[PDB]
Amino acid sequence: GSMLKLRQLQKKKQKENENSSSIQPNLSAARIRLKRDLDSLDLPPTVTLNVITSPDSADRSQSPKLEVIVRPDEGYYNYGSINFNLDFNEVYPIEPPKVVCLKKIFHPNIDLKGNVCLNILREDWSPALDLQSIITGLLFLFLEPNPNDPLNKDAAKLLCEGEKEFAEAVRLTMSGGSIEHVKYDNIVSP
Repeated sequence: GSMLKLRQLQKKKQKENENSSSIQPNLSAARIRLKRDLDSLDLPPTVTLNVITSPDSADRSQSPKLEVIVRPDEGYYNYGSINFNLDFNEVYPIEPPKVVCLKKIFHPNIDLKGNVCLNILREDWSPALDLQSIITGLLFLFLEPNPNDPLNKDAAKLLCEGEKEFAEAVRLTMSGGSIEHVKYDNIVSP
């Protein structure tokens, strides 16, 4: 670094503290942009969203966090409920939120750790994309699963092995059943 940058950072922190003590603190660029994305949402009935931690806080340390619940009404995963946490850092929209799947599910593009392989989250991310895009992308994973980004090799294999086969494996796992020796969550309630 440089002594100047040092001094500049320290003045900035001072300003940040001042701002957090005002009534009605100014929100960071990242939080203002997330509010705008949230205010502009146009969700289909198959997707519901819960604000867990709001971009409305002035608390730098409390990252905004959303829960997104996908309940497809068609396709292999019809009527299953798959929820995701979306965690935003102060660098949105330059970086997209971190997305974590909160259920063990049998899907080629999601691993057992909750990692989700969705192109717009990395190689195809642009700051001109928005929360609506991410959410639509998560939905589309269940409407058109792709065996070509195989985080879960068993699911990727079965999808290639035909539709009746994959359909029944998905129905079993969504009801809490096991494939090979891994147990999946029951996500079919109601």
